[PDB]
Amino acid sequence: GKIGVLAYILQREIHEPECRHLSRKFTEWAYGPVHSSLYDLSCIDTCEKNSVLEVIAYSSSETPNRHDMLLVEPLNRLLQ
Amino acid sequence: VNKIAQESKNIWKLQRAITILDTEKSFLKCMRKAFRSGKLLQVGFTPDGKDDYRWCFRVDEVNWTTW
Amino acid sequence: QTALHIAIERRNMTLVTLLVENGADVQAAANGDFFKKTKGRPGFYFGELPLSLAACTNQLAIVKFLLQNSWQPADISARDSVGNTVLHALVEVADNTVDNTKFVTSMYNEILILGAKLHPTLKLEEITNRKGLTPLALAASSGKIGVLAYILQREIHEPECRHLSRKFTEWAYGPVHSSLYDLSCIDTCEKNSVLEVIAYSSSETPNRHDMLLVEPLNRLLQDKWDRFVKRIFYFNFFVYCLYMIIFTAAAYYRPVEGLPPYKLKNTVGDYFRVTGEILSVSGGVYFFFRGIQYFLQRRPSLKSLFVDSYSEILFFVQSLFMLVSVVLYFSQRKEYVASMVFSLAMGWTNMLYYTRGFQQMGIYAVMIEKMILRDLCRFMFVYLVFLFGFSTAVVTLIEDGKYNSLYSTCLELFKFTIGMGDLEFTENYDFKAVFIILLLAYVILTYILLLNMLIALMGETVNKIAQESKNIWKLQRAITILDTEKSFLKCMRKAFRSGKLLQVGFTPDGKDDYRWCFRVDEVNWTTW
Amino acid sequence: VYLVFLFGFSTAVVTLIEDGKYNSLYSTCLELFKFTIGMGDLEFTENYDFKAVFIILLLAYVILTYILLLNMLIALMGET
Amino acid sequence: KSLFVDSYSEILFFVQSLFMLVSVVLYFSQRKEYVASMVFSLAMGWTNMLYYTRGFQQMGIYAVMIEKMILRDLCRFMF
Ligand SMILES: C=C(C)[C@]12C[C@@H](C)[C@@]34O[C@](Cc5ccccc5)(O[C@@H]1[C@@H]3C=C(COC(=O)Cc1ccc(O)c(OC)c1)C[C@]1(O)C(=O)C(C)=C[C@@H]41)O2
Ligand SMILES: C=C(C)[C@]12C[C@@H](C)[C@@]34O[C@](Cc5ccccc5)(O[C@@H]1[C@@H]3C=C(COC(=O)Cc1ccc(O)c(OC)c1)C[C@]1(O)C(=O)C(C)=C[C@@H]41)O2
Repeated sequence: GKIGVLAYILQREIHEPECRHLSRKFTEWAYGPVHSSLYDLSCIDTCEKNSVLEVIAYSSSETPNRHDMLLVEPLNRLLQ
Repeated sequence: VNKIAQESKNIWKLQRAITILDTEKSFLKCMRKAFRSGKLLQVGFTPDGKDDYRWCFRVDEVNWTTW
Repeated sequence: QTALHIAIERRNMTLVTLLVENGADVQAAANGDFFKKTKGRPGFYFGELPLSLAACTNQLAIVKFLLQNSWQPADISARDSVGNTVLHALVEVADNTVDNTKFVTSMYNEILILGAKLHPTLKLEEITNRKGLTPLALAASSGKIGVLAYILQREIHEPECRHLSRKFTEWAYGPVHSSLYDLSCIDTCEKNSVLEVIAYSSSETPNRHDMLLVEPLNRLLQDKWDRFVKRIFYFNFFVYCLYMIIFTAAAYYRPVEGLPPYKLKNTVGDYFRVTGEILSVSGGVYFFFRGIQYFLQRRPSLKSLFVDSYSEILFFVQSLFMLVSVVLYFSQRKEYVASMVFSLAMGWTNMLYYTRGFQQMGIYAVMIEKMILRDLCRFMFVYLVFLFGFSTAVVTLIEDGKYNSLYSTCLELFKFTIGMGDLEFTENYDFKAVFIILLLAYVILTYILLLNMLIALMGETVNKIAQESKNIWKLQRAITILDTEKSFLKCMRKAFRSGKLLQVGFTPDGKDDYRWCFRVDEVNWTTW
Repeated sequence: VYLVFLFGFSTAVVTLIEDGKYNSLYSTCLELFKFTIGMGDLEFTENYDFKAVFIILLLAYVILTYILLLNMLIALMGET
Repeated sequence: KSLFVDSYSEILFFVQSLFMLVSVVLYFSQRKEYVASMVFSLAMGWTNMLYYTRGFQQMGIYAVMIEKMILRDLCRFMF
């Protein structure tokens, strides 16, 4: 339920040489207030065992931000 | 109810997510289309000379703040 | 999209200068789907033109350069694919926040000043888009309360731009001062008066409740009310009360012989009865055609039909029940009674329509409308699920009794809700323990849990909609005013108030401007 | 507001009733008022034709007054 | 402990099915008490319809409140 760390990781963008591959969010274009990103979605949608969606959905209900963690941009858009 | 209205507001989304995962796990038809977003080349330049395909998902967003 | 759009949106003054110098087209329209409203897809609408692009982005220097450069001046009056000019675009980009309103109104004013200085004969604010909306009408329809509030009381203190003002200060003592508001296209105009645009809003408009608090509109509506409309409204209410009394009396003394229509007897009471029936049917026809007129004029979209125009639906349905009753009456079917009573019931409850427009009692009817549409419907779905589930269980358990049917057992379980549940209404079963356990579970789940949950949820909704109802009062008063003025039944011109006064008499040219100003004295005890 | 609802539905019901014991504004108004105090009979007469109309009117009156209006009164009184 | 504060709807659907199967067993065991089981399943079968109201922003709140109230507040009040 570490919503802050999760929101950081899922939206991480690193603007420097030799570390762009570490990013998970990539900005293609941005005109006004509107901009189009690409999110990695490795281990969010599907993976071997612990997809993020599967981990959140099957949380034990003691997890603090289980309700709010799905508001993080890539997950909310992916689920919709 | 005055204290749990806020929680229920998002429990909506949570239950929708649970429904989605169960539907994808059952699926009853050997369907692969449930895996969305397409296999795109993101950078093409790892630390070595290989190119990376990472199944990226496009999200356009509009924010009227932080000008 | 062209290089000029990129330079402007990148905020590159130098590149914009170079591109204009090199023959860039300042009228090039970026008319891709990305640059349109297109609510189902991402995008950014800005009016499609470099000038509107600069204006919407709060780049005043580029606006001035594009308007008055040496190489290619921009057409201040040019219109995009929607017909929108720069000012329409500026109205579009507003979002009613403090800084957004600040810069948008500043840019709007600066564009008006520049338009006057470059084209004194040009009236930007009269230009309409493809929907027929001026920037004022667009701001009114879209609920941009900040822009509307700016425009309606705009006062410009400089030579050769006083004619652009809409508010003029005649004299000022201390906290008190007397102004004149322009009232062009507020009170009346060709199509889109501001009052008509606000009143007939689609109920998704954000500030439709609050926009009528803006000083000139609030004062104008109160003046219209007191001078003209209050008496007509009370007369209409009185006539409706008489109509419902006549309808009630005529229905109450209906004859009880079979097979209508009933032969008229040569006696006084029957002449009064048939007279009342004729008046009742007449009122039904009147409301039927009034409802059709409403629907044709407004054309609600089958979702606005109930969340708005609710009272018009109820009046129309009343008239439909009346007319169906008439048809059955002359078709020699007693079932006309079945129709008539429904109309009669509706006819009385529609009296609550007239309580809206009173700041204390109208809130009650507004709450009834909102509750019935949303919260009662959701509650009744859940309740009916419980009721039907347990009724089916109990009637399955009962074997060959008096009840032994979905109707009887559903009614008997419903009686628990109204505090009349028998709890031993039958013994025609085996397993008394099962029967009583089912009944106790149903009682606890509905009577104790669900009803108190309903009380709590209704408390929350009432706490949340009292604030909105406080202004919905004034909104309904405005709607009443506009309908009364449109009907008017007497060819009266006095409804057009405020008198034809001279503001300046000195436009950019030698003509004089009479603009139907409205005097408003205001008192402010703050900002000393 | 309550008396508007009560009178409207009382007039409807007494119009529907034909030549009964009740068949009068006073008796039917009193009988419908009994629903407010948790004593509504709900089958207080059969002297009509169209039982469906009668029961639909009574159920609509009950839902509008007993369930909606009284709880709305509770909410408004809480606010006051 | 998670069995009721979470997975509540799964418990209710499972209990419905248990009542159904007990009814079948009693039915073929030549006991009329199968009726006693069946009606409970029938009642549960209808109220479990509320499971499908969750996942709708407006309707689902009602069922969520029912779940939480039954588990906590109604139990304390009823004691
Ligand atoms: C949703 C609308 C179309 C509605 C129209 C009719 C059939 C109505 O049943 C309802 C359905 C209903 C029935 C029973 C309980 C709740 C809801 O509610 C209203 C509608 C419900 C009402 C509620 O009372 C009011 O709305 C009065 C009123 C309030 C605010 C207004 O602005 C207003 O303007 C006309 C009228 C009373 C009835 O019209 C009535 O008297 C009878 C016989 C049935 C009621 O349908
Ligand atoms: C605690 C659980 C295991 C529970 C299971 C059964 C026995 C139940 O009795 C209860 C005990 C009870 C009985 C009577 C009043 C309150 C509580 O409540 C629920 C449970 C209580 C319910 C309440 O209705 C609901 O929970 C519907 C529902 C709401 C939210 C959901 O996510 C849901 O998913 C299935 C279902 C209805 C019954 O299942 C029902 O229809 C009968 C015959 C008894 C009710 O036990």
